[PDB]
Amino acid sequence: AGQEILLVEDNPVNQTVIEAMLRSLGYRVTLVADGIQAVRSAERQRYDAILMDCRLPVLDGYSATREIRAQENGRRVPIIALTANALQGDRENCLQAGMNDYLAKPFKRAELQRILQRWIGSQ
Ligand SMILES: [Ca+2]
Repeated sequence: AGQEILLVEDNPVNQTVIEAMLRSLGYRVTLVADGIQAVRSAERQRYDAILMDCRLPVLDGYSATREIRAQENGRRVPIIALTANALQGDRENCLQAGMNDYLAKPFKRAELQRILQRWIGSQ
């Protein structure tokens, strides 16, 4: 049970931690580890929200997000960027792709809770 979150995160410990935080807030989680599978996973299912890590192994968050936004169900799904480098490049790249919001790493469980409730708490 719970709204379905697509988590796009390549680092193993962040996968562990963020998937656990999401499940601790009642969410279902689908984990992908790069931009390309994020694009596929978003075109094959309607998520309630997508958490897009900015820096990924092969296809980064900017390009992945532009691809999802060009899908007819992807035009409108909330996409929240995860950034460790807002002022070291991500505001000049990832964050311009058509995000609803962003979360700065390292982030608290409460901060994750508050950004998701903002975007999908009313629906
Ligand atoms: Ca990363």
